Amino acid sequence: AKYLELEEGGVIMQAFYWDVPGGGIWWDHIRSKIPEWYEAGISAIWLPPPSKGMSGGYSMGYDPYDYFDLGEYYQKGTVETRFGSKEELVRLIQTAHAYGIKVIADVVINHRAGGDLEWNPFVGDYTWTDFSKVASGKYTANYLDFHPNELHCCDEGTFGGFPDICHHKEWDQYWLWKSNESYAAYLRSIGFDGWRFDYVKGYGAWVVRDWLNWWGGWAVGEYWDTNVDALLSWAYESGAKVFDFPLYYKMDEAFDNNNIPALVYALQNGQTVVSRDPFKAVTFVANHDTDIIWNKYPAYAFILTYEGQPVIFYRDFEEWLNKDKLINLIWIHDHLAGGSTTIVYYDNDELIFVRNGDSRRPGLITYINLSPNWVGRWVYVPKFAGACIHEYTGNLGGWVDKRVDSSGWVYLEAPPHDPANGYYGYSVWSYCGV
Ligand SMILES: [Ca+2]
Ligand SMILES: [Zn+2]
Ligand SMILES: [Zn+2]
Ligand SMILES: [Zn+2]
Ligand SMILES: [Zn+2]
Ligand SMILES: [Zn+2]
Ligand SMILES: [Zn+2]
Repeated sequence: AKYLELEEGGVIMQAFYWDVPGGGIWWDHIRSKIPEWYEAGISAIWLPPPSKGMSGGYSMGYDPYDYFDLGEYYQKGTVETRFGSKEELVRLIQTAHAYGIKVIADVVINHRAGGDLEWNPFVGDYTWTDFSKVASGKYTANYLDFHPNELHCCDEGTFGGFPDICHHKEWDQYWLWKSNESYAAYLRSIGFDGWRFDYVKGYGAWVVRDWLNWWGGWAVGEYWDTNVDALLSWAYESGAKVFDFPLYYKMDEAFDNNNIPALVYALQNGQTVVSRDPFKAVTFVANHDTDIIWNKYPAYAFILTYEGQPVIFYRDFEEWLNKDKLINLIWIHDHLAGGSTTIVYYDNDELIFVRNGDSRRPGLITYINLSPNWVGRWVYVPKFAGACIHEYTGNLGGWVDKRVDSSGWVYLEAPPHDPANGYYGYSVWSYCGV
């Protein structure tokens, strides 16, 4: 990482989206992007499930068939996965590490797919639970490894009618994380540093907790719910972070409907993970499963200058949004956005807050404007009294410096929110000369 490292709360890039171009070109494509992302300040990349899926060439990895086939055996109609070959993935990992960029594996262990029809004694009918033909010959399995079985019928949850893995069985524990021949062992052996656990509401937190006890590494769980209490409960029990879906929805409530107050209220009344425990919050503006925020500039300006650990969605960075503004925000996040937060001003369409700084980052002032006009405000920010502050985004159309005299008062300006015309709706300030 050029600036902050992953464990230091550096910015993360979700290096994919739903239905990325197939043909096994993804691993090499992302690898060609490491140099640029390195210079941009990306500290880690989150890659899609790497194992051969039931849908083979069309698989996004969430319907894993042969865990130990990272695109190396002809199976399910293809040698490479939709993303590429095992060597291409390994090479991608190595290139990332050459630049100090960490790699996060998307771990899909709630369900499995592509098994052969097999008569099931616990259901009284045929189920696709026969995984004895796995080309890798590793972690084979049958109905006993899925619900229902002689242990219990069900667990926390299921998904898309796919065989639901029973992590309580020793065979399954051994093959997934409890041994040096385990899936976790394999992923690590090729260089994966951290983990992103898929659909964790489908099984117990004890699974992630033990996985982590064995391998460690940065970890986040996809616990999709709006109840902060449930998310933090799982976070603490598993030992991992959680995606801040609560913040996600509140940002949409605010930024997409001129309702900044809804976000302020949420942040103040612990209605988001980040406002409760910032060390457990992995923030985002969009992911491959959901993308409801249309006013993404104020959104990115917020997760990249506010507390928490931000994730940049590939499609926003490499397709839909102005890359330079995001790169600029990444720089601001790693150099200025530190410390506690103080809300300075807010109304229906404006939000101004101060980051008081930490030992590495001086702090800053974020001014988000959702209105269609240029705005200005006299704000009291004693944190910057006696200093020269500079607007770091360039969103004001030019180089703007201002003196915050001893008084602590300063007139701050923000551009209109009209991204369709190049006005992004936000300005970020901090001491001049950083
Ligand atoms: Ca389950
Ligand atoms: Zn290839
Ligand atoms: Zn079970
Ligand atoms: Zn999910
Ligand atoms: Zn929206
Ligand atoms: Zn790029
Ligand atoms: Zn206003």
